[PDB]
Amino acid sequence: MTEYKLVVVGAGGVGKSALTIQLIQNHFVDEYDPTIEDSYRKQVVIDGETCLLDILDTAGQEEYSAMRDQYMRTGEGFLCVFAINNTKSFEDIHQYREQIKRVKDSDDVPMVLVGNKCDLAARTVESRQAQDLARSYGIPYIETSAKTRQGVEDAFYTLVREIRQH
Ligand SMILES: Nc1nc2c(ncn2[C@@H]2O[C@H](COP(=O)(O)OP(=O)(O)NP(=O)(O)O)[C@@H](O)[C@H]2O)c(=O)[nH]1
Ligand SMILES: [Mg+2]
Repeated sequence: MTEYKLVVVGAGGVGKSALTIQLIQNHFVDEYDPTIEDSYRKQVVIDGETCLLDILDTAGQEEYSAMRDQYMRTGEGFLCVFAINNTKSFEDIHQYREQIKRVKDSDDVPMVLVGNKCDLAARTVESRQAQDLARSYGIPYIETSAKTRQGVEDAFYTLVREIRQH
């Protein structure tokens, strides 16, 4: 069957693993469990198409940047995750996108911009600022909450559709 190699990237603690575990295991993980590098593989039916979602969950730790070129190189599509209550994570989005472009030798790469932790009332990044950034990249912007599940499937499934149209 068709396989989609998805790679979740973003600064430490923005909820990359929480979003990936919500989608696969239907549970909100609220534990301190920094990620090194993990892979999830699950059969799903998306728009009637049988396909394998192969999702690599990456570390936000910079200690692993050699490990980064490698997985970014094999990825078909990317979820760039920042948190709506961490302005630095939003700023560090540029760095991840510009690394992806250089590892993929392409101006355009299937990608979705994800503003996570939207269940929290203490917001420091305005949805409009993120939307404007996404618009300049030419990619869609989706706000998610791993804790309530808002926009989770949407984020992942959309990315798959952007891969389909590439
Ligand atoms: N309120 C709220 N907390 C969230 C949300 N997503 C993740 N968190 C919390 O944020 C913390 C970090 O989540 P985690 O998924 O481990 O982040 P990560 O990006 O995978 N970290 P790392 O880069 O180290 O692997 C956890 O305490 C988790 O419960 C969310 O949507 N809402
Ligand atoms: Mg993690």
